[PDB]
Amino acid sequence: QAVSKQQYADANAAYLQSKAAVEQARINLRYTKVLSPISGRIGRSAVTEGAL
Amino acid sequence: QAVSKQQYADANAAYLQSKAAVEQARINLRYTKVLSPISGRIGRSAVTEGAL
Repeated sequence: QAVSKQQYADANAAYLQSKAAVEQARINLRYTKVLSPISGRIGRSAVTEGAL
Repeated sequence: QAVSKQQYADANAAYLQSKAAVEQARINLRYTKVLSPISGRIGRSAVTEGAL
């Protein structure tokens, strides 16, 4: 009873939001490493080194 | 659980303080009417109207 159910709610609420954000952050970081969709023969690269 | 035991405590706390104050207020007010302790021949009022 040291704290209202509301407070604990708001708390666990933010906690979930965070846990969410981190997972999304993790995924984007991982993608800074583009990978090969399939096995095959790759050709000319349309994008150049250092392009946007 | 809508509110902490602490809050309800502080609440009921003030409530008691109030109830206390009122009772004391009541008593002082009551004492403003100076009544005679007994019946009989009273004498000179060794105190004049307006005097503290």
